[PDB]
Amino acid sequence: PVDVSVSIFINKIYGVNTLEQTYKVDGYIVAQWTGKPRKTPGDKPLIVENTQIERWINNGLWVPALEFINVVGSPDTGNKRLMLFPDGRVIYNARFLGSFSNDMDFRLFPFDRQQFVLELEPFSYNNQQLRFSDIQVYTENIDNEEIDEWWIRGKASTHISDIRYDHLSSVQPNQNEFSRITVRIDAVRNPSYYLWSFILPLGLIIAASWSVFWLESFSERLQTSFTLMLTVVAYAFYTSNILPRLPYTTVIDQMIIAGYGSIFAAILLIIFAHHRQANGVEDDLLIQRCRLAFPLGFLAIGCVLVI
Amino acid sequence: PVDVSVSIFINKIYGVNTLEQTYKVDGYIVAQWTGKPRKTPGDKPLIVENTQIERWINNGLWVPALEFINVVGSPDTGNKRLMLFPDGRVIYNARFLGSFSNDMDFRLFPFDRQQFVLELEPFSYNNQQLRFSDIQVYTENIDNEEIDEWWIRGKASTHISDIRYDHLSSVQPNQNEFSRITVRIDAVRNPSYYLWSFILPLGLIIAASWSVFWLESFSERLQTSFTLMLTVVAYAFYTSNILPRLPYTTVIDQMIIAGYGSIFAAILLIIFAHHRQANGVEDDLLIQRCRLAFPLGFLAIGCVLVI
Amino acid sequence: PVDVSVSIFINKIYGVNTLEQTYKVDGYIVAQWTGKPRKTPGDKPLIVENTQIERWINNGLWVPALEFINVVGSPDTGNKRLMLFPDGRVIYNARFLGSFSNDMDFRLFPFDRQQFVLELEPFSYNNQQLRFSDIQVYTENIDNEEIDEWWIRGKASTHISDIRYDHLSSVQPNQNEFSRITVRIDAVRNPSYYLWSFILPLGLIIAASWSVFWLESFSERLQTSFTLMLTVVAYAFYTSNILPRLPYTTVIDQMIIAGYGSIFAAILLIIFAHHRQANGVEDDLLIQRCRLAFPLGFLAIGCVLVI
Amino acid sequence: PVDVSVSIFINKIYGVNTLEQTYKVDGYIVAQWTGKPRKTPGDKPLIVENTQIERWINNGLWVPALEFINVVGSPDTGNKRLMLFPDGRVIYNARFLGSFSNDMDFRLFPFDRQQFVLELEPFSYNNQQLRFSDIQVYTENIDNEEIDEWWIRGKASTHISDIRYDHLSSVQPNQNEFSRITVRIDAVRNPSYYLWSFILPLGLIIAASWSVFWLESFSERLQTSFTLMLTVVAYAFYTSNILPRLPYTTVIDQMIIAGYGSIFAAILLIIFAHHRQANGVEDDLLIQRCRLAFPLGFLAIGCVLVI
Amino acid sequence: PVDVSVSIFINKIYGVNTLEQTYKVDGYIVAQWTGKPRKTPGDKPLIVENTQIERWINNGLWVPALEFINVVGSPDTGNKRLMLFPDGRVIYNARFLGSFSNDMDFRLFPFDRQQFVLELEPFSYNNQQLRFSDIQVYTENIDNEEIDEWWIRGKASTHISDIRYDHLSSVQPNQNEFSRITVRIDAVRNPSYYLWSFILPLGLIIAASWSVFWLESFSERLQTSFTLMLTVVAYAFYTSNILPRLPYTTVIDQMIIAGYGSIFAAILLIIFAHHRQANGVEDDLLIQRCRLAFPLGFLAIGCVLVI
Ligand SMILES: CCN(CC)CCN1C(=O)CN=C(c2ccccc2F)c2cc(Br)ccc21
Ligand SMILES: CCN(CC)CCN1C(=O)CN=C(c2ccccc2F)c2cc(Br)ccc21
Ligand SMILES: CCN(CC)CCN1C(=O)CN=C(c2ccccc2F)c2cc(Br)ccc21
Ligand SMILES: CCN(CC)CCN1C(=O)CN=C(c2ccccc2F)c2cc(Br)ccc21
Ligand SMILES: CCN(CC)CCN1C(=O)CN=C(c2ccccc2F)c2cc(Br)ccc21
Repeated sequence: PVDVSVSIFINKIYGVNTLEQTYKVDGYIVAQWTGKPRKTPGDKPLIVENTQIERWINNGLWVPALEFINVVGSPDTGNKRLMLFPDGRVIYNARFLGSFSNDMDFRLFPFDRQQFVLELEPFSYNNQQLRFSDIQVYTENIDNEEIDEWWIRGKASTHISDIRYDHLSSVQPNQNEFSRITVRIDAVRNPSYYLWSFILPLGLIIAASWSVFWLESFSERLQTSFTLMLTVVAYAFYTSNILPRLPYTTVIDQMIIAGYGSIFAAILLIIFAHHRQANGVEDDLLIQRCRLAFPLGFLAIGCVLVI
Repeated sequence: PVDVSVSIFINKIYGVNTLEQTYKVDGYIVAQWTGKPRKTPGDKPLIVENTQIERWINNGLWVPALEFINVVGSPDTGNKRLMLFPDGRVIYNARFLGSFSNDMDFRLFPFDRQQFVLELEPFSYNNQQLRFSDIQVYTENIDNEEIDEWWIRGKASTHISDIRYDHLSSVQPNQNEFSRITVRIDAVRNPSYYLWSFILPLGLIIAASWSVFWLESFSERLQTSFTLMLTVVAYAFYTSNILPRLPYTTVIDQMIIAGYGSIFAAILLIIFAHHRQANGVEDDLLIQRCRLAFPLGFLAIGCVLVI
Repeated sequence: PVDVSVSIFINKIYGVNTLEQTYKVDGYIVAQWTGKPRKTPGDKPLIVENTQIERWINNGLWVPALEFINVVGSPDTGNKRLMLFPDGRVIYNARFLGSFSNDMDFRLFPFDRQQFVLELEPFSYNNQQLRFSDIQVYTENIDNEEIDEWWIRGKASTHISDIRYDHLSSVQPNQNEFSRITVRIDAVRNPSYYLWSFILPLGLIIAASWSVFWLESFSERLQTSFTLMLTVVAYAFYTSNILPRLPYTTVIDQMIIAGYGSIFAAILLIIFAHHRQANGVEDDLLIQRCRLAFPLGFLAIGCVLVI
Repeated sequence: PVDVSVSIFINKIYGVNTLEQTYKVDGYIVAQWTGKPRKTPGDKPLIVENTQIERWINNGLWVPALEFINVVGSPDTGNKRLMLFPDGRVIYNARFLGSFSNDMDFRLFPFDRQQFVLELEPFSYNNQQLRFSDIQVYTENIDNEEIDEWWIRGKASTHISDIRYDHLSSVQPNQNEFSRITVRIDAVRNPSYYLWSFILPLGLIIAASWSVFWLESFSERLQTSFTLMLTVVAYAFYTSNILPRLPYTTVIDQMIIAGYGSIFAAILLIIFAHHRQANGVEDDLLIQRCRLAFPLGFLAIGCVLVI
Repeated sequence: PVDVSVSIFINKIYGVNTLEQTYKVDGYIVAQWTGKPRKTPGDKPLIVENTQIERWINNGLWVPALEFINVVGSPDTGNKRLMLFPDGRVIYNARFLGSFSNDMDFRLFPFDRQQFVLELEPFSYNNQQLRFSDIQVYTENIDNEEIDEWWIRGKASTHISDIRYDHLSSVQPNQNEFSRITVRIDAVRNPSYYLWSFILPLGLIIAASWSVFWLESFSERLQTSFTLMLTVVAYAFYTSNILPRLPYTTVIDQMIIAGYGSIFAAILLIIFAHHRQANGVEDDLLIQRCRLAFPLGFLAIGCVLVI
């Protein structure tokens, strides 16, 4: 079993695709394994760059193909390097950029708790042929959190484990176990933009929506709630066009539904106040003065949604 | 006839293009055929990776080109592997990512019933030269349905059949039959977002649209229906900008037309009530109180749309 | 002159770019020419796939480069195949995906009549060196027209002609004629979405725009036309955002201009009714009742759009 | 000094990127230079296509790399051709598609005057090594101007000049001059869409904005100007979403600012008319009837904007 | 230690991605190092272009891989050139286009201060193997500042430094230092578009928002502020759709929040004026005439935001 020491150097985690549950990762892979001793020019370790690496493999150099399990398609591999030592150790260094996938929950947006995962595994050689000895990640990202979209919390979580495939029958009997490196980087979304530019103005719309009961005439009370309805429609459109596309409702999306409900409940109460009478224009002095009845009731219903 | 055993491993089905009727599929193809016995180093099966596969074909290795019939262009092929056994059998393993096409009906959106199809067929060799012995699909997708956009129902449906091409005249007479693998994965769309953020608020708009008949003055009844008209225009824009682009009307699209119709029917009645008179301001004592006449009449028209 | 028999197999015509006048075509090219007799293994025709085709050309195989005249850049060529026969005939089969250009008129949108053209011509060899013997197209597209964006009407139109280039002076004197295959597939756009979701609601906006004259007060008649103006602005935005981008006005675009004109003509007449008086509040009992004068005048302008 | 005769064949100029100041050009490059006499099969000129061109260079064929100075990145090169003559002359023919850059002014949009420039220069060989003998452009574009976005005015402007680089010190002393071909194609933008769908309706908005003074009550005069303000906001959004993104204001953008100003000037005058009094509601007869004072005054300010 | 002289020629800095903190840079890299003296044909320096460069490396030419540290993925390399001199010196010239990353603060938008950075470093050879002797940048960009999106201040700031990597343990002990070239081009954003098309009209919206107190009736004062609220919602949407996407609020974004606050403060004051009474309709003659109280108070709060 060939012992391979891996080292991942994370440079940038960007471009989060909410619908595809994808994120772009730029970095470097450093794989090291000790092979048969070589006769390098002089005695110092020989360096093999990009094109020449392929030429050495053709001659007989064993360079194992290590695949990213969670990568979407094939990653953009930059500069390649092979450092061949006279004692036998071979070091493979290459820059990479790939789109990685992971199960991502954006239900409690914009207060997300997401972890960026990286999964490495040899494509052809099993645990008895190729084994991952040790792995260390270097996230050289520090300071200027208020400028970046995401706030990296942990240093990096690593786990080397043997993955067993079910496959059913096939040609390989017992040899069905592969060593896999799992890298996890926990992060929290910056809600400073969404709180001030989306939560705060929406809150004022719903608050001003309750000020419709302070009107004197029934015609005034009803016609204003139609403008109020149009304001939430105009805001729902403003939200959905800028906010990320998702197959489920978020906290901001739920606030919009609560806004529509608040206006529709007001529409029903304004009609009920004027028509549930004993003469014709007998507006219930208590139900017309619900200026404090459901506005605090909205806070009660709003806190039920949190539970 | 060379018997080839195929095995498809589905990893992710994402990125549904509604207009192009396309979907992205990430997975692995495993093709196995038994050839002439080889002399592998030692006696254990020899592994050939990526670049070296092309070198072996140049020497004389028969690797048949198996084409994806329903793929859009050329797929992104990842790591390639050739496992050559001393007994003869050859196993080809390669990761793939391609955009696949299939006839997709999105008429009853967001309650769609779609099946993701995969079609494999040899590009050059016919059924008498190359035959597909057996095929098995492994959809290792389970749990977290409420997070994913689509809900995979069935395990995977397979069908190996001989496809005969019409062509007319040409050079090949009887040899015009090819073995084809057809993989079908049935799925249902998650309507939780579209029901709460699009169906539910739209329903409230139409419900509040009928509350225009609770107004006393004709001037009030007419001017409010113009604001109501503008609300549906603002909503129709909010819908079409977020909803997928299609060459036919959906359930949500039909609801919008019903909204325009309900306001236009009101506009005609509000004019008729005030102008069809015996004195001048004689608003037909019963037609003006149609606060329950067409709102349930809309539901009756809404039940006719079920047919 | 080498006689080459071509056969095009159309799979999918999609992705129409209105501004660039481009459309994506997926299919197969089958070129056949009779050469010098060969000694194939055994006696059965030899099959050469992808990578190996390039190896045969290096040895001395003549494979002519046939260029798509109307293609935008270079097309995505899939699997390649060379079928070499012992009698001499050579068959080249390859899957292709390319963006093709043609003069496209979208003036009478959404009732467009467009033809998808394909132009094939040898890149280096003239009509005296390479001649196209015959060409046949196979459009294996049938049923489910209501699901597809475009409705293919004609089966396929083909034309082999000799194209003469002007060039002026140069090195080649008489040899300036090349054989060209021109494939034409006529299609009609599906107007079901645009008629119900764009033509029908817009018609109701203009129809409800003429209901402004049924108002009693001049203040009511003027203030409502400002809301009417805002409704067309909101609709013009809804139209232009979803509708394809073009450097000329369509039928739907012309309808929007007619809407703006109808409201502006109303604004002028409402002012003219109130102020062309003999006291101050002398509103013309016939011009204020133009409730039928210009609404049918709009229909007369609509009939002028036909001429 | 090698004399090279170049011939550019323009097929299509499309996809103008206003922010990047880029445009896509599809065509053919024909370069001719006389070399040492060759022994071609028979005596007729030998044709070398695509892959085989690289093989001939490896043997010792001198094919100079001619770079497009104003191209953005690397262009999409189609079919390549080398016509080797027994007398010595070598003709290089290749199809190209590239994104070209040029200093573009879109200040007086949609009535822009833009010229599409193409710059060719040898990448390695200077004017003493490689000289451009002559250049001729063939713009085979004619008729259907009303369908195309841009209207080509001139045939083609060509200029061969020696460009001297400053560089400072370096290794090359006197040898710092390179021959450069500059191709210029002048074109005027089709304003038919922008005049009818953007200039004309905007003009009606500002014209109807002045009709706010024809209202009787001060409350009516003020509340209507708020709807007028909202109409320009809705139009400014409709304009900016469809119109190209630029780092400077256009004629249409300036018209929008003039619209905001006209409404804000009206707001100030309506307040001043009512509050600058001697009793309370002493609305200045002349200042309230400014229905003709600033509407023509706007035309006077509008004429200053042109001159 | 090999002394390498580098020269960067900047052609265009465009396409600033605010969310990814990326910018596209087009230019040329000129690397020079003195090797072992060669024997070139004749005596003049030998030129090696594109494909042939790879052929020379295979034979034994040492061409070091110089990587762009801050580049996003792999850059689009154009034409490549190797000028081999008989005295020994080797000059590598190649055109490049890459997306470069740098820490970018867009908090005080549109009055941003940014610097475009370029970082070069050898991928395999350390400071003891490869050393950067000198670096000079040529920004041939001058005049037409009012047309370009950015105004460049300096010529080009350069800094050659030895970067030491932490790595921890590994195989390399002392040899962990690499020479790095840092290029900085300081720039200031052109705010002429954003000041006239976004700051100026928004200022008029807030200024006209304070004109709601000039209304006589309480019903008029309240209903108009709802239209005012809808105007800011329509403007907030117009702003966010055109303005760049960022994870933090800008000066323009803060102005929008101030607009919502000004209307909400007015809503509370209009309700307080009418309901805080001694009879019923006792509107406080001073608090209703706050037509000058908070409008200048808004300017005071506005001046605090600047500090
Ligand atoms: C020769 C026996 N073979 C079973 C077909 C070994 C296990 N195997 C494969 O050969 C095909 N490739 C893989 C495989 C190997 C590495 C990474 C991803 C894979 F799908 C595989 C996958 C699963 Br799930 C189950 C078995 C499996
Ligand atoms: C020599 C075998 N040949 C008869 C001439 C098979 C028929 N054929 C082609 O040769 C071109 N290529 C194909 C073809 C073959 C395999 C896969 C996809 C193809 F388009 C083809 C397509 C159709 Br539809 C009808 C016939 C057909
Ligand atoms: C050697 C003859 N040559 C003189 C330079 C003229 C033929 N020619 C070309 O060699 C470049 N390619 C083409 C050409 C060849 C095949 C298909 C399309 C083309 F534009 C061409 C086009 C025109 Br228009 C005029 C000349 C012409
Ligand atoms: C060969 C000697 N050399 C000086 C080291 C010539 C000058 N030169 C270059 O070598 C790099 N390439 C080029 C050069 C040549 C052709 C096309 C584009 C280029 F940047 C160049 C550009 C400028 Br500005 C100034 C000098 C210059
Ligand atoms: C054998 C010593 N080893 C240290 C782990 C080599 C140095 N190295 C790499 O091989 C991986 N690539 C790099 C590296 C090399 C060139 C440019 C950027 C890099 F991250 C690197 C980065 C850091 Br931080 C630390 C070590 C380091």
